Amino acid sequence: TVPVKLKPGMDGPKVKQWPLTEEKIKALVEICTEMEKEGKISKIGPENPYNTPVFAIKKKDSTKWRKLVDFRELNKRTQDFWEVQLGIPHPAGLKKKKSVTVLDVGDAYFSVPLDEDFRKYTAFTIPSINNETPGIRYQYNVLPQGWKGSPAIFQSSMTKILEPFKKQNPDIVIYQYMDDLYVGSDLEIGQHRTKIEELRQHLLRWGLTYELHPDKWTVQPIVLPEKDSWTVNDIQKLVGKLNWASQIYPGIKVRQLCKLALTEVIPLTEEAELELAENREILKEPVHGVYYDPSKDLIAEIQKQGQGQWTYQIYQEPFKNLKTGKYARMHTNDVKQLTEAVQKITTESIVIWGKTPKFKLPIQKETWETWWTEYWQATWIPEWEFVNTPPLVKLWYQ
Amino acid sequence: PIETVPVKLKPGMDGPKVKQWPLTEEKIKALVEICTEMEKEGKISKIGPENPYNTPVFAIKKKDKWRKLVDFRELNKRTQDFWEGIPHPAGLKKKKSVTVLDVGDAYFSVPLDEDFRKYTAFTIPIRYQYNVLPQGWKGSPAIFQSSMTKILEPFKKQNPDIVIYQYMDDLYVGSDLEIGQHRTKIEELRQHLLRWGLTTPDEPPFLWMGYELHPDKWTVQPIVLPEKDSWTVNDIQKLVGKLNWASQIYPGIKVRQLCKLLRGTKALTEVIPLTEEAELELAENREILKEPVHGVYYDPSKDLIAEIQKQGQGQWTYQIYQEPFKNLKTGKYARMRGAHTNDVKQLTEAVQKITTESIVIWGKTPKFKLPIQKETWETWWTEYWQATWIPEWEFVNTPPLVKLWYQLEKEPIVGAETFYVDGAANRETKLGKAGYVTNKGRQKVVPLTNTTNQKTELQAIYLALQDSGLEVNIVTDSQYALGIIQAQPDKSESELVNQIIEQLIKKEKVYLAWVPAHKGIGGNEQVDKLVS
Repeated sequence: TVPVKLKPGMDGPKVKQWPLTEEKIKALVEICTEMEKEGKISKIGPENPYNTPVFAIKKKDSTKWRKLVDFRELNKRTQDFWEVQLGIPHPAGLKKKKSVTVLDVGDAYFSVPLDEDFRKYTAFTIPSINNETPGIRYQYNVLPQGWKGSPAIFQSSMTKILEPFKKQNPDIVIYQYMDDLYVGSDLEIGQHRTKIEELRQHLLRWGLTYELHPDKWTVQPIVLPEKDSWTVNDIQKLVGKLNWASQIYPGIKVRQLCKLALTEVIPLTEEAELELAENREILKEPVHGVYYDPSKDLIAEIQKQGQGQWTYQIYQEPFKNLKTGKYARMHTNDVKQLTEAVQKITTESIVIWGKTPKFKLPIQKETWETWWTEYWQATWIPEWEFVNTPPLVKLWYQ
Repeated sequence: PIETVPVKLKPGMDGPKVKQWPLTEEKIKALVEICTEMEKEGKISKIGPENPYNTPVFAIKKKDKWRKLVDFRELNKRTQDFWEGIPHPAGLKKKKSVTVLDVGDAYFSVPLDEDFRKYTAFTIPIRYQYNVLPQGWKGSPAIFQSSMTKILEPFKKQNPDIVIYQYMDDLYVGSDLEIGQHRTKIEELRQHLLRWGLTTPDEPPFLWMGYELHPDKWTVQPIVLPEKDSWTVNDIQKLVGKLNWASQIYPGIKVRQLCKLLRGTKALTEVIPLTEEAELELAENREILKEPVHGVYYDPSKDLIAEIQKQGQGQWTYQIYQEPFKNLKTGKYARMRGAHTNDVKQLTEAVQKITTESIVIWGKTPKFKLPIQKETWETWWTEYWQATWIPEWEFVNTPPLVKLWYQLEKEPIVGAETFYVDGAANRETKLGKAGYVTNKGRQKVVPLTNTTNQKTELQAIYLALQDSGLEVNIVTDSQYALGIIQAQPDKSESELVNQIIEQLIKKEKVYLAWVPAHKGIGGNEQVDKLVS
């Protein structure tokens, strides 16, 4: 074992658990008791005041629940223990692969136990309906899944197992995150899927255990209407949109356009025509003067388009965005759409810059806290803050 | 013979120590009499004089005769934190045989940490020491509950059929077995309880956690307080707890001021003054608290069916049931922001609250019977900017109903007198004026008091809306006014906003658009010179 530490003057997380559904608790009891039967967790009394929430989910179509522990507070508190071990360099080639397959490797941590003095911090309670029984509180004896240090301890151990693989097929890029293994290969999908099987066999041989396509990923530009005969309202709306665009693309001039009924058309003036066309060309080009500063976290802002479509902006500072894209799925449920959208944003973010950004969700916090776990299939959990202001950005983007 | 749960202090603390304000001999005799028998019971031991701490003891009649009490107010400030909802009557399944057993002061049966006993001395102005849980330590309930769980686990294991609850001193045991059988099984339970040193002292009604259990119904024993011109302070520290507990049973209880008046105060010699305002609030709260609740036992084989009704202006109902005319639980909901809202959004928030409460109580989300028409809900959910969901539900027809009063058009209207508005405000003397500019040029600038920028932006729209016909177009340079208006609200603290709402109700085709500020767009230039 190796020591585990906290940022000085930081206490263990004390975050109360939100209520759970009857089937969820019924299955969670089975999972947790089976775990204790195999020595994975040990029950505790009231001397441990810490607690982190739990919720059992279903990752895939397989009919078997699996539990998640929101270690957002524990990861934040134990952020210092990451600085002792940095994964340098992060693979920049995954961004270019033709196929990246995500293989769950959470089960690896079950064999490497934790440093004892930190066991107390990983505690959770599986609450009972109507608060009849007080609630069985356990502690993690083996390493957690979502804990920041969970792969940090296993990094050296695992990379030993990967040594043959990186030895014999360099073009594969294998990169890991809190629970997941991303394997990339810019090959034909036929043999990409072939080496996926061999990697699975290699992993299980030494005791461990939609498709994702970065190349097809594209940056959606912003377009401007060009109706054959616009009317006075159209120019007003177009100007109102464009003057916002200067905060992104500085090379924008509209002084001709604003040169000025709204039942009729107003034919555009020629100098306005040329200037506007020049601006249209400028807008339809790759964003400029933007890069990544790894010293600051990343912000993901989602805005709803209200017809079974969504748009998002991924930025590190305001008015300067790294990745822009839309999420669409054609009358269905609504919370499911954000949850799928949040998951797809975070998968892309993990691939491209290797960390989950902070979300600014378009939903009341009360609403999210009830039905976010119903439709989440992912081991990780991103930090989110809630937005209660409708801007013009939603109309601006699409 | 029962394992002691380890307990430690909060870090960087070496208390407690408070000089007990010396008592008098008549009561001291009572303290001695209690102490001798308490010791011979192996409960409290006369420590060695090397222990340096002390805490006060008072004598209470236990009625409104010199019952022992030790004030652990300063002791609680150093204890390590421990894990600390309430079981609602609505969540008790039917059980044809029911009994409620009370533990005979079981806190005097679960040992306290022998290593922590140094911090709970007991002087009679003869230092003593607790070895079992204190009778008033806020840390005691947690360890008591834990010990009860650990001792009950085997008996529960060997009997899966029975269901056993325990909150403070009651052991709600229920089973479907016959009474002739159930008494024998409960006798087994009592003997097993005695095995671990617990003592059990020694009927259509049953009093369980303050809920009166009945053959097919449940109710709350009416909860009332002692009344006096001035109340004993320590009892006030009790009555706050009783009111707190009643808050879960019956809403509309706030004692925050009463709690502050206690918390600031730390003495008993002076007769503690009580405010008239908070006292009257307590009295009026109690008057409302005179209401007998009801309900019936939940049967999981039948689905919950809730229903919300719109009383008026931010008052709703929370009727929950599984059969007609048998309320499982009834509640009411009111506005939370109190500033800007709309009825459909209020309905969504009410559904959210009901779902949260239902998952808490029974665990399965219900089938709401909302009143709103489906077309209206679909339109609002497809057009509103944020994300909202309602679980499976059906409309129910009632004379009052919820609808969006008005809509803001999505296409500027042919012939409609497009009306331009603008607004600005100053700071030294609130010298900002408002008005509107129109296609034909009609306008009016009427001086305004308490001129505020957001206020002015609002005022610009209303000035034009008052002198506008049916079909209107309004171009505003405020994103804020547009945002407030286009949220389709129905209640706001502003009679200005409400006046706009009542005005816009009359209009038939109203269309709003926005412009950038401090730019020449061929409109407001007529009164661009308004302020500068």
